[PDB]
Amino acid sequence: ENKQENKRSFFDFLKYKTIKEDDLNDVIEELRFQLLDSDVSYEVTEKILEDLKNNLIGKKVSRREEVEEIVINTLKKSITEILTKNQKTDLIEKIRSSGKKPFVIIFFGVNGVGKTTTIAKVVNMLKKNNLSTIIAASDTFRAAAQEQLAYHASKLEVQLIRGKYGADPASVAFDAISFAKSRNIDVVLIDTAGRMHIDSDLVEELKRVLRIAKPDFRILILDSLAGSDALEQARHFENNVGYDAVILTKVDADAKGGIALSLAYELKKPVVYMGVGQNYDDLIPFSPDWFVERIFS
Ligand SMILES: Nc1nc2c(ncn2[C@@H]2O[C@H](COP(=O)(O)OP(=O)(O)O)[C@@H](O)[C@H]2O)c(=O)[nH]1
Repeated sequence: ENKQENKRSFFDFLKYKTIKEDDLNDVIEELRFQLLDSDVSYEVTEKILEDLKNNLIGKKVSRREEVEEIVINTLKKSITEILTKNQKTDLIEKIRSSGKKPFVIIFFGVNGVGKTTTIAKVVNMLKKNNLSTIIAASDTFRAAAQEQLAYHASKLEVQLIRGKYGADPASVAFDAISFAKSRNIDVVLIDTAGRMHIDSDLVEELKRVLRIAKPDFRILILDSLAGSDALEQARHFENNVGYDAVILTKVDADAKGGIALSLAYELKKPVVYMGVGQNYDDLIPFSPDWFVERIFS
């Protein structure tokens, strides 16, 4: 008798009321209050509310749950547009649906942003996806980074290619790529020179690594908490090197959700993964659900 109730459900159209702009006034102001409370910036708040008006005005609803369902689907869609720019995001399918014999990934970013840690996370995830990997340590003058990757490479049971201190960073990356060909390794991950500040020497070296290593995907690593410094790092790597995608680290330290969402709005490249902790598994695909849960209670 549950199919008899579903047939009855076809004849329930009289309770369906069309939403008028005037109907939205109060709830739009309450959503605004909560967004701003949850550290959502003004521009993102305005975009999100405008997308809510546009997705609601046409519609017919008969109860609060139907309204909530349009609101939630609209929120998840706006958040998706903010973070990914509606670009493809799955690195595994990127690698798998690609022709490249070893798939070469290069990583950019300044010091203390979490770059060596999320390379270990990327290694961890590709292992969980049955993809073999090696790391090329091409930050050859920051001997600290050499230690960090050496620990991770050992814990993760993965080969680390490294040179002498101060070695040609393009050699480390080139050698790692031939090593990966010879051993039929699926993916190469190249660490690049982390500094306190981008500068002219770093740019020339990155471009030399790029033209000699020929990577298939370039990822910038940004601290989701660093605000305008993060936007300044992204703009300088954009103008002088170019990259394809962003990984935001420390998103777990953004309690209310809006800080990383407000940063992403001003980024021009998609955010493809998010670091959410210090452990290897603390790497999640972009998820609108993450931001909806944090922003709203
Ligand atoms: N809470 C949190 N901490 C992180 C995350 N990613 C990195 N960190 C921490 O940030 C600090 C610096 O990271 P590290 O990989 O050494 O940065 P690097 O110098 O750029 O290579 C470390 O203590 C990391 O544990 C994250 O997603 N969440």
